[PDB]
Amino acid sequence: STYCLLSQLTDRDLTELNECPLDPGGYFIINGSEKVLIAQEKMATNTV
DNA sequence: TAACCGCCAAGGGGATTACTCCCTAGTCTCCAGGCACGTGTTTTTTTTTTTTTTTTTTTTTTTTTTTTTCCTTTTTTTTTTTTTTTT
Repeated sequence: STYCLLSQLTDRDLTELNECPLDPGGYFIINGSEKVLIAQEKMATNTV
């Protein structure tokens, strides 16, 4: 994301920190567990 | 302008007297509708059982198998020990 430490880093900088340059991210780390948030369908509010 | 009065003339019908007659007053005598008493059969009221729809409750949702993850309380009041200040 923008506010994380892996923001706009190069492949060499990600590799030196033992991170995958091909990793897209998109997940939280909660207690060492990778958690992903699923988008939920809902009705369109304020619609007749 | 004809009401009213005076004068005169004419006639029409209610009052009067008598005769008649006939319809009702009165009195028996028989009998029958008018009336006093009893009651009814429809009319209203009340129960009674059902009917019919609405509402609520309750129970249900194919089976078997294999991996992770999180949690398996928590704040809030009461108690009890400790520390500091004062005479």
